[PDB]
Amino acid sequence: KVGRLIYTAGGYFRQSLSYLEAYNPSNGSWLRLADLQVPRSGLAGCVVGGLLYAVGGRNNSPDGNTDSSALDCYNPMTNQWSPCASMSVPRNRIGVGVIDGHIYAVGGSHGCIHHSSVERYEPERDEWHLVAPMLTRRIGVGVAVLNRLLYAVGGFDGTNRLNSAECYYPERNEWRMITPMNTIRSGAGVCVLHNCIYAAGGYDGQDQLNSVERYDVETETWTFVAPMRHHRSALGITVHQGKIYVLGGYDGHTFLDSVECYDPDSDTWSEVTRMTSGRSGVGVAVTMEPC
Ligand SMILES: O=C(O)CNC(=O)c1cccc2c1-c1ccccc1C2=O
Repeated sequence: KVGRLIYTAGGYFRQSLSYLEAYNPSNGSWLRLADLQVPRSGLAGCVVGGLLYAVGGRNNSPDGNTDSSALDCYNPMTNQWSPCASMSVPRNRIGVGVIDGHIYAVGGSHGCIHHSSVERYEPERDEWHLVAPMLTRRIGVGVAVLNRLLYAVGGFDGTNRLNSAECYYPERNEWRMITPMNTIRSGAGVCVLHNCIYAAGGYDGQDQLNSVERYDVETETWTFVAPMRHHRSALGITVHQGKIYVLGGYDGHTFLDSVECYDPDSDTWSEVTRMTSGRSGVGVAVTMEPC
């Protein structure tokens, strides 16, 4: 369990960013690691087999906006990125979850197209294949996995921001709606902790949110927990050692550098560190420290 860092890849501040930086909760330090090959915001991160994957996003630059179909892999042992097979379609504002060593890429946008499509990557074969699409088109969708079921939460369908959510049952290759959230949220941070799917922050169509709610997969209810100190949309999120970490985002005024940590035992958030610069739209995951 020792030696794991919170990695943050990419993001947005004025333009899309190539940064890869890693935070060590055990000593408060940050390390700057190898830049992404292509800057990207609105991507997702995940880890399989100790390797960090950066999935989708968009490169916003002075010279254009390019939605990404890319999958790239970072090996902490070498501090190098390597390209993997690309997805079937570009997916900005994507959601990603891992089931049994396979990466699921969910939703996202390609220009004015809002995807319902979903595809699954097999690292051993370096191949993607499409699976059943969601029941709803969703960009800015939060995704998490609990008990080998994949959840897609909230987002924006091209016309409305969503409080709806749905679950994918892999053995049936089928999606079903679950109870909707109490709050409409696009660009929330979605993760799993214990028996619940958390949705933190986001944008409800009027304001960036500090509220946080959790879906108990047994009781099928959404319950609010303590709110974050800061309102934030387009935040990064992960779980490490039984606590939720939220990173950056936009509060309606500033691109935040603050990282807050949720302790479920006390139902409290605390500010634990700051990123080296404020940014939104990062991908985040946890794996072993580099070199
Ligand atoms: O739709 C979503 O999911 C979240 N949107 C927002 O919260 C949002 C709303 C109005 C203006 C802006 C943003 C925003 C979010 C992230 C980076 C920059 C901006 C930005 O200028």
